[PDB]
Amino acid sequence: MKLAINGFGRIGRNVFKIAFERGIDIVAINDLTDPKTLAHLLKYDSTFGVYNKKVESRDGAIVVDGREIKIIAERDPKNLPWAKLGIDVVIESTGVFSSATSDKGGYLDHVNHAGAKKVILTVPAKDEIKTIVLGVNDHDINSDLKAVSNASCTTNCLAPLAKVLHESFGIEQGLMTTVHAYTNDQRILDLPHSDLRRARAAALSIIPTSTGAAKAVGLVLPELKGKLNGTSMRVPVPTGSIVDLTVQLKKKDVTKEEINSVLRKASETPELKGILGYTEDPIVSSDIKGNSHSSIVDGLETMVLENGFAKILSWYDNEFGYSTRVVDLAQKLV
Amino acid sequence: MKLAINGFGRIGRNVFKIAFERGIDIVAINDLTDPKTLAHLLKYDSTFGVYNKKVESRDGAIVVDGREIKIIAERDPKNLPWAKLGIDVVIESTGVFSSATSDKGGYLDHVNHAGAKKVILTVPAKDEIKTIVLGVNDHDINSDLKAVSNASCTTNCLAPLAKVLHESFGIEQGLMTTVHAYTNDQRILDLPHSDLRRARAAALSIIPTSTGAAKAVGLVLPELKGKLNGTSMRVPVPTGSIVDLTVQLKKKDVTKEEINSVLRKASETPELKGILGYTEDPIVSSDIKGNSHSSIVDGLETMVLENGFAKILSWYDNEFGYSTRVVDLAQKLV
Amino acid sequence: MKLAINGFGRIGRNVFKIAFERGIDIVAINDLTDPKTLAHLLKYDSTFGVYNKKVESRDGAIVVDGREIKIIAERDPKNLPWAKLGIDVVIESTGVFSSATSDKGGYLDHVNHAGAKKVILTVPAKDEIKTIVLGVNDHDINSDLKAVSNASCTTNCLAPLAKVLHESFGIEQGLMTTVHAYTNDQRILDLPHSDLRRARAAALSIIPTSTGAAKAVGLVLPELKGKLNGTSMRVPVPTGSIVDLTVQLKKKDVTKEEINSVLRKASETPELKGILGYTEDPIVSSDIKGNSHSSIVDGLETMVLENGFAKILSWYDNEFGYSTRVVDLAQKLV
Amino acid sequence: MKLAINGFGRIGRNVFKIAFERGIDIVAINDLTDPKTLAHLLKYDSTFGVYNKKVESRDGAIVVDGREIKIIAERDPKNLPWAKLGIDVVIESTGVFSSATSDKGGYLDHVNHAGAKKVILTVPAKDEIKTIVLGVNDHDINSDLKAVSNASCTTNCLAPLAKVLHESFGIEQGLMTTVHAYTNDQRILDLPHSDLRRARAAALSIIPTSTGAAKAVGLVLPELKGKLNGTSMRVPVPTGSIVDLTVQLKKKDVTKEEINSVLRKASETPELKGILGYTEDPIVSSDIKGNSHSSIVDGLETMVLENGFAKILSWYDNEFGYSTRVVDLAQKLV
Ligand SMILES: NC(=O)c1ccc[n+]([C@@H]2O[C@H](COP(=O)([O-])OP(=O)(O)OC[C@H]3O[C@@H](n4cnc5c(N)ncnc54)[C@H](O)[C@@H]3O)[C@@H](O)[C@H]2O)c1
Ligand SMILES: NC(=O)c1ccc[n+]([C@@H]2O[C@H](COP(=O)([O-])OP(=O)(O)OC[C@H]3O[C@@H](n4cnc5c(N)ncnc54)[C@H](O)[C@@H]3O)[C@@H](O)[C@H]2O)c1
Ligand SMILES: NC(=O)c1ccc[n+]([C@@H]2O[C@H](COP(=O)([O-])OP(=O)(O)OC[C@H]3O[C@@H](n4cnc5c(N)ncnc54)[C@H](O)[C@@H]3O)[C@@H](O)[C@H]2O)c1
Ligand SMILES: NC(=O)c1ccc[n+]([C@@H]2O[C@H](COP(=O)([O-])OP(=O)(O)OC[C@H]3O[C@@H](n4cnc5c(N)ncnc54)[C@H](O)[C@@H]3O)[C@@H](O)[C@H]2O)c1
Repeated sequence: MKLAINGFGRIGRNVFKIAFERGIDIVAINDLTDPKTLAHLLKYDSTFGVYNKKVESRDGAIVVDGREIKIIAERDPKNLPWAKLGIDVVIESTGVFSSATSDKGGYLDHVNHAGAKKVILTVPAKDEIKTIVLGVNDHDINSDLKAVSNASCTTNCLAPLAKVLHESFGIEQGLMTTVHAYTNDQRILDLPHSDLRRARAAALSIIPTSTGAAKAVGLVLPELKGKLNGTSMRVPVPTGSIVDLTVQLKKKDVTKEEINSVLRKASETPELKGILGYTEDPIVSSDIKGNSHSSIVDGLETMVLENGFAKILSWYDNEFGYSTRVVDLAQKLV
Repeated sequence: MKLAINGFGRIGRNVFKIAFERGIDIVAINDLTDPKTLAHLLKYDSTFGVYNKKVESRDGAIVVDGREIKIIAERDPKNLPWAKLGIDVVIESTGVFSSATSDKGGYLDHVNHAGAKKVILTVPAKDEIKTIVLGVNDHDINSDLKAVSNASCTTNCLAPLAKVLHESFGIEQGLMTTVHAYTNDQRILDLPHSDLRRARAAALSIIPTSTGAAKAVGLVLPELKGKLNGTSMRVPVPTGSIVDLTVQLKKKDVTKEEINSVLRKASETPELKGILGYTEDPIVSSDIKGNSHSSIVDGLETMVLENGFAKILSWYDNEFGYSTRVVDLAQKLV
Repeated sequence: MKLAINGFGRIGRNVFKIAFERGIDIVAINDLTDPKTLAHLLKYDSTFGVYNKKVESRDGAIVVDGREIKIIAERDPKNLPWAKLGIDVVIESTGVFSSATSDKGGYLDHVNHAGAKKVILTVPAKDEIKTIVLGVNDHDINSDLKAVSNASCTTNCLAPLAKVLHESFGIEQGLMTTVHAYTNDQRILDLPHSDLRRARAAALSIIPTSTGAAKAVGLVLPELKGKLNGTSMRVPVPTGSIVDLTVQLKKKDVTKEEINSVLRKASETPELKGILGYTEDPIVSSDIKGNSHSSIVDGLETMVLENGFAKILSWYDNEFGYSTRVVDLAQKLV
Repeated sequence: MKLAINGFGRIGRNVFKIAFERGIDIVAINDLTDPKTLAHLLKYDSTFGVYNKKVESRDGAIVVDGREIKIIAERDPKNLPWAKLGIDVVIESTGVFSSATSDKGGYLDHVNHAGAKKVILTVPAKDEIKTIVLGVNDHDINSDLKAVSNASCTTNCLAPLAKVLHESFGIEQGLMTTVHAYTNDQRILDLPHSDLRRARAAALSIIPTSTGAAKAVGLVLPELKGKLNGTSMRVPVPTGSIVDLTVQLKKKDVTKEEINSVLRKASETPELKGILGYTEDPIVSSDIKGNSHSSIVDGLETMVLENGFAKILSWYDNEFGYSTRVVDLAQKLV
């Protein structure tokens, strides 16, 4: 498989490392800067530490353990040399091309003009697109796909959890909060942003912001369309997040132990192993940094009242779990 | 009225500043250190800034704008000279005397052998104590009371919210999470703690921890006994917290606009003004720092799914709002 | 006088507040966004708190306590209507126009094409310009000036300190470090930046970065040209910084007491009162937040070895002290 | 070698992990808590991640990858069973026994009454003690030593650096600052502390604090006695620190490149390899997290003004580099 990455940022760089480790042929990276900057950011990661490979930069390329990866600095995805380079899958991780096509550009440009076979959009699309969450609607992948969204980090945490709860107990409806690490969409100090909350100094506050992630479960689990909604609180941690899901279940005599038992068992099945995890250790968000699961249920936190009213907490490394899924998905598309 | 403060910490010092500004006669402070240290901590507050008063220290006292306050350093409260000093109300804000008595003392030592007329415990009691949340069960205050708890900051945020929702719509059940500033009960870096989550570096992680604050709503709103529970997430901000309440209401056609409507109305009443606030500004936690309200509904976040299943978010400065309540309560007691 | 602000950022908004309080006629603000965003950022400051004034927005204006300030969104400073509006002084605080002229624009555009009388550049110029540091070279202010740099925050801390030490003891040479709050020039998480140090997650690390602030002392104190250099360390605080100055003095038997005595005396002189402060309180960076001085000597930190080898530490709020100087300077120009 | 650790904290646990990897027999840990808490802290580290070994707790013991280690909970070190357990070297890392003896115990209790053969004090002694900095005064180690201090993390950074500079160029005098991670000696929010600056919320400020680390260089390099002094600034990072050394050298025509060349060359010698490191990458503090060097010169930062007046910066993980030296020292003592 020949991979290209468009947007060598937090997701782009984690995807790179995970894919490189698997022996995938990463042919080219496109961003808006020079090879020296990209090589330096790849080598030294504030969140995850020092990359253990030999990293160099050259004219038009970075070199990783002797493997040379082409660097492009092309703002307009229509202009990318993907056919020339024989690109099988483009990872679209710039954050700025979440419509199919546009005046400034769109994710379908990678396939329709630039000549790549396939594109994975690393964010929910603003329009209609095949959306996959691994462990949830894997079956929806076929060989003829040209464009797929891997949804959001939060949907990837929430959808597997909701799938198991719905299949076991039935969800009538649910509301959620993600208490969520800050990201590069936010601001270091107060500065203009179209979202007036995200305008605010990110390491100084708990910052409410809207999320479509709970509604988006309906795209991958149609039975739950219209049944889930929620909100997000951006807090001052650099990575690591937690979904806090409050559900009304159809099983009106459901207990804490029954909920934890089905979640534990589900995490051990071949369909969800490595995707849904379960723990009973009293951990904190730092403990999940670099964890490849989409969703790790904190069993100690499960809380149940009468009549199927329940709260489930599930951890995820919003960068690393999600990036592993993007690579998992790339390999399945081929 | 003569006030003494036992434990001149985050709560003790805020209570001091609020009471002093009202002209209350603050007779003495007891802690475990010298007057120079207490004067310095009073003068320079990392969270709220420099105290705009002349602060002096001397042998056995501090002086604030020419008013002398005695400093005591007695670890066992049974030994405190409250009768001799004529103390009407002792504020018990050490964090270590949350039982009535023990082989190392308790909050009743203040009103039994030490001889103060009354004690406010600035935390829920580990045993049973008369518990008051202003704006909610003011009627329970009578001149015969000796010992009262002002409950927790979180209960002070939640209970007024619950009161209004219950009176307007009826509350079937609800679950909550507080996304909560770190406190001095936590650890700067990983260090032993009886709570293995609170053992962890407080500025580095989202840290789940149990809370009795939702169940405690039942102490002050007896109709809601058994109907609420929840959890806490401690996050890296030094003050400012938010209650995220997910509630099943009895009014099945309730809308978000209706919910915001009754909360906004309640905020303007004489019973709840100064206690329950309401905003529709897209604020963040740093904006509620130093706000004296117990509970500030974030109107933009209100959300209803189907059939009375609703989500409501409310801000509180866990130090400052709560400390104002402690002073308000002391004044009501006499 | 009629003031305009170009770039309503950290400096721009603080300059606004300080100027407004002085009754200065702030005619217009230019930035890159709408009035609602600008009003919201003025009202709610993560660093400094809630602006206690009635702040409103309308089409092409914000209103503060009933006073209307025009809002413009014009990227090219050549196109600004300063002549039409009668602007006496423009504050150039976008950070992107530090050359007099350029293809994209420069600070002189405000006067030569846009028709304002005078411009203050809120940063060192990349070219030759009149550079003023109040308390250091005030006499260089003449009524015919069209363009002036107020230098940097760090030069404003360092220059008055160097002036006093040089006048009293003589500086042979000096090296310095500023331990400095992060700024909007930095990144919330690792992201491309022309400076590979400033590319890194700003709240996560100590970040060395170059500074010309010590060389720049030579612009306002010619006797110290070529005599000072230094470096910066950006650290995870949102404002508040400290100069750490290590100097070789000409007085070879100079003592800590003598150094502190001249600094304390200088801080009480008409020339430097409100510019250079001196303290002997054991404070930390939070305590200088919102302080209007350019430089506050930490007297307890003064350290002297043999032969005039001395170390002096001086605090500054890099936003607020500097912003106060910008407004002082505006008033001196007219 | 039989090792015991007294004080299983940040240093004690890092020492444990390093020693464990080397096959050192860790016989016993003493602290003030139970085995579950110590096992939990060992397994989950907020700073360094999840420990990749099976960790279990039982009565009076923990087990690490099948190796059993005794857990003791004895406050007074004179009562420790070191003779009975055959302890060769005790690591004294509680932070509360920095005097040889007192009415509450001291470091010599380990070797006098408790009956260990040797004790390493992981801090400068408050009284006189044989002090070793590896890479500097190794020759001072002999078989007759009963009690030694490994000095401080800052002395371990500064001393190897000063050694090379003095050998190559001669040091006349020097002054330094360490910009330094917070530690458990500090406070999460403002709280009493005998050091009024260390009393202040650790993650909210730059906090000046005194240090004997530069003067202590004279203990391990007698030619530099009385020639160095310095101060510390505690800043909001959990680990990772940097020494900023301003030094007057004897070679008056020395250049930045010359300084860097001797430092680079010294870092490759058998005496200093693994102790003194050298880089020319534009790194930040997060990048030295988990680095085992005592001192890593930041070559890009090296600066020379005139006449041998120079500035050198060197990184250190104050926890991990120092803890590696402690283990190195333990092995050299036997
Ligand atoms: N960070 C997370 O936790 C996370 C998780 C899941 C999904 N996502 C999604 O992934 C996407 C990227 O997120 P991120 O956090 O990596 O962002 P980021 O800001 O760290 O990286 C974006 C990168 O794309 C580059 N870029 C911008 N415009 C470009 C263009 N026109 N052409 C080429 N390169 C361009 C930027 O220089 C930058 O390197 C976003 O859509 C985000 O919503 C993020
Ligand atoms: N911080 C908050 O947000 C908050 C809010 C509501 C209630 N509370 C409660 O208020 C109490 C105090 O909390 P805090 O955050 O101010 O704690 P803190 O640790 O900041 O202050 C405790 C103070 O009491 C002193 N002290 C300890 N033992 C003492 C003794 N035996 N005699 C006299 N003084 C002693 C300490 O020296 C310290 O000054 C706790 O019960 C806490 O749960 C805290
Ligand atoms: N923040 C400090 O500590 C500090 C201290 C002294 C000097 N300065 C200097 O002041 C300047 C501003 O710094 P800041 O920290 O306020 O930056 P900031 O990023 O907070 O503000 C910059 C503002 O200018 C606006 N802007 C950008 N391009 C523009 C354009 N073409 N036209 C109109 N507006 C535009 C941005 O939207 C933003 O609102 C910089 O030159 C900086 O070096 C900063
Ligand atoms: N953290 C650093 O960067 C660093 C670097 C070099 C040296 N040091 C020194 O190492 C020592 C330990 O520092 P730390 O940061 O690990 O401290 P820490 O507070 O993390 O750990 C101290 C441990 O000792 C335990 N303890 C306290 N009193 C005890 C007693 N009487 N008996 C048994 N155990 C007791 C505590 O429970 C705790 O687990 C200090 O002397 C410190 O100055 C620290």
